[PDB]
Amino acid sequence: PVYPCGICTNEVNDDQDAILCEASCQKWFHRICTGMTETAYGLLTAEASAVWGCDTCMAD
Amino acid sequence: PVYPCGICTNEVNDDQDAILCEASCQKWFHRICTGMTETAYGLLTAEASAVWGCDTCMAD
Ligand SMILES: [Zn+2]
Ligand SMILES: [Zn+2]
Ligand SMILES: [Zn+2]
Ligand SMILES: [Zn+2]
Repeated sequence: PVYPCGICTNEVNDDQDAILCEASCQKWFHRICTGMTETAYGLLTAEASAVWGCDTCMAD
Repeated sequence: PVYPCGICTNEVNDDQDAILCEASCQKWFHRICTGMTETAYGLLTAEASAVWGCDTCMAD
């Protein structure tokens, strides 16, 4: 079970909407599990100079 | 008290779209100077999970 999603623990494939948490942990998340819209997601992933952090890393 | 835009050296004021580099240095940049679009700008300021880094910090 290779890149486990941080929220749901199931594997993240390339043909799923996935984001890396560059804020710290370096875990991937299914976009769906994080609750983030396709509209936020596609834009984040189109701006290279933008980077994201998960709910847990932004909490500390 | 002056905030020079890390690209153009001119002050960043309140009536101007601006963005802080939290990857690293922590200078303010006018949105216009970065060549960042308004939609990316709205996402980045809206979403607290999304942080921005300038070309110099992202570069190295
Ligand atoms: Zn998931
Ligand atoms: Zn994280
Ligand atoms: Zn400027
Ligand atoms: Zn910077």
